[PDB]
Amino acid sequence: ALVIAFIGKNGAVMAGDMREITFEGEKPDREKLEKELYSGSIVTDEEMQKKAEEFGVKITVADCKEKVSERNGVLVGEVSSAEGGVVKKRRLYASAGNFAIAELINTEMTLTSQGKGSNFIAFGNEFTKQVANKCFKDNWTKKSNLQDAVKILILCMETVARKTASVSKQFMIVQTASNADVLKVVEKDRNC
Amino acid sequence: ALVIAFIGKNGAVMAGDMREITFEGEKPDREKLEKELYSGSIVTDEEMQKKAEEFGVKITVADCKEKVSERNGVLVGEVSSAEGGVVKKRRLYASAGNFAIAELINTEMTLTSQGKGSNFIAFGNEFTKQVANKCFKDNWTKKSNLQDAVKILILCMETVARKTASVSKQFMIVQTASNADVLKVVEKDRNC
Repeated sequence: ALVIAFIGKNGAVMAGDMREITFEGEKPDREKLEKELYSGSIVTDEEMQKKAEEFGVKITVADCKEKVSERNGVLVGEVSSAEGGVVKKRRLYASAGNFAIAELINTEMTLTSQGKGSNFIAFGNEFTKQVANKCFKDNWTKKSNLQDAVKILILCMETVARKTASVSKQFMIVQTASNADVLKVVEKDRNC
Repeated sequence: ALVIAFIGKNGAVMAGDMREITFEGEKPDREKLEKELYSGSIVTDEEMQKKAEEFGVKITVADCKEKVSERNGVLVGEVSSAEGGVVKKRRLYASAGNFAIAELINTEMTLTSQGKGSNFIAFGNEFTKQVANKCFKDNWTKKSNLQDAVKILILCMETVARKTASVSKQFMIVQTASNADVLKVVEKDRNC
């Protein structure tokens, strides 16, 4: 689906949809259907289920996976793009000026990026990630601090609330005052 | 593994170990090994791994699954006794005087018990559940309110901290003042 964060001197903003989707049926079919939703081709949920009995899939939903959490002045988000055997997670930590992104298999944690400074990020299905990328330039100028960007995230969250079905229509957003050096959280998660 | 709660007029106490265990290898073997740990036959973790290369299993661990949580004056605990395809959860809600236990498959939530009044409960592997049952009578008299029982849980938590390896040596305990009518939490989880 999608979740997004922004990092700067003032603060950090992380917004995430709460939708998780369960796929049951011919696994070759599942990757045949999965294509179409990821590619972004439908939005209405009635136009979602339509196709499903065309291909053979039963698809339980609940728009309340808590895709971001606020552990201690750092905001954590995470996409469970599971696909089959077990677990395929993919998580971020952010604060004011500090930021990193990690890829999880099951228990195992693998990093992919870090550092300090200023950034805008998202994770998703290919399409959802693209639509956030549209909107962030849309409404973003360096002539903002946090405060505008916080609204930006909502429009973008609406924008793909609007134009898609892989993303829970309810969504949750959290903020930090703190330049917490997010680096530690990852080591604690690894000992865990 | 194990987690335990006590319910009375004053309050509720829920204590849970944080250990989750990952099983990799010949699935027929896994149920062959799983027997022995559940039955309770080992405690030291070096005497844990020993047997594993005897049978062919790689077993990643982390003693920090958050087996209980405090959502709003009600304490929730949950054993993920997964065994294979997907998810086999099993959860409780408790407060001061009110209590219920639900069985989860994946998304789906099934109840098994409810009501109001006074109780002592646990979930686990067969052995761990038994050892808590020992200890609760050990140190329990109706001539207690909460306050003793809160310590009881620790000894029992130590007692199977002690005498077993399926249970994380670190553990977490939470308490409520409130006779919150735990009933609505199950319905909220179902809409979710």
